[PDB]
Amino acid sequence: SFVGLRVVAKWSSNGYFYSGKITRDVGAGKYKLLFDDGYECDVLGKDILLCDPIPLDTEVTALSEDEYFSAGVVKGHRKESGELYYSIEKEGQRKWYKRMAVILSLEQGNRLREQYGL
Repeated sequence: SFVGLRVVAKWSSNGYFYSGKITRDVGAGKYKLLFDDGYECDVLGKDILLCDPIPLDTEVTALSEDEYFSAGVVKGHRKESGELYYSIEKEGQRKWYKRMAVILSLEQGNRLREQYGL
């Protein structure tokens, strides 16, 4: 799990897992991360899901204005000019979300913890 890798990690006790990038190995099982929204801090490795992008059938939380909890299943990955978009399916229908808009609730994150642990 070295430097430069895209990851999804939670930086607050009981916070969601957000899209970020491993910025440096701080040692002691901690890495400094630079989240897509600009925020940066050290995060315990055990709270870092090492996957880019989130796997095809993962259940995730897709953000949209005034929408903080709507879940959906990743059904596609599309790369439009250097940017990753997720095709999220919810209730038989799909919508596009920018990588930064897909998040993982604590429960959703755990389902991936085993495989992409670190």
